[PDB]
Amino acid sequence: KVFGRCELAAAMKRHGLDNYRGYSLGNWVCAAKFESNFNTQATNRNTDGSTDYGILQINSRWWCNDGRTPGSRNLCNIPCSALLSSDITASVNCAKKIVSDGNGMNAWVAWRNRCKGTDVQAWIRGCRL
Ligand SMILES: CC(=O)N[C@@H]1[C@@H](O)[C@H](O)[C@@H](CO)O[C@@H]1O
Ligand SMILES: [Cl-]
Ligand SMILES: [Cl-]
Ligand SMILES: [Cl-]
Ligand SMILES: [Cl-]
Ligand SMILES: [Cl-]
Ligand code: NA
Repeated sequence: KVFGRCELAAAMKRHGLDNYRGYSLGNWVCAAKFESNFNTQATNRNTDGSTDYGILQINSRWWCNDGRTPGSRNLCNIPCSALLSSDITASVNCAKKIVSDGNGMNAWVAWRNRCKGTDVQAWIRGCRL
């Protein structure tokens, strides 16, 4: 599923991301826009053989099991396929564990390089929330 901006903001808010560990909703929407272009079906293979899955491009090296990342962890205790659902619950519940891990949203390279220190509120401007 390809989310609209305001549609994803409302879904993230419903699932408890707005100000989760101090990160305003705009941060999460901005991160999804630059990680996946709001596409729940987004996959990208890393140089190390790990793969990033879903709207927040969560990595099989640490967070989910795809059966093809030797020596990796499954810290969210989910198959990576669950992160590709039209329903964002699995991606949101895993995002909560990641952002609590000590490095906050710096775990999302696109957030660090394209969202961090920007006017992230623009991503939820005009939305019914
Ligand atoms: C929290 C999370 O899994 N972030 C991943 C990161 O590990 C990976 O390196 C990158 C791919 O380049 O996409 C995402 O930002
Ligand atoms: Cl947009
Ligand atoms: Cl915001
Ligand atoms: Cl594996
Ligand atoms: Cl949803
Ligand atoms: Cl933080
Ligand atoms: Na894994």
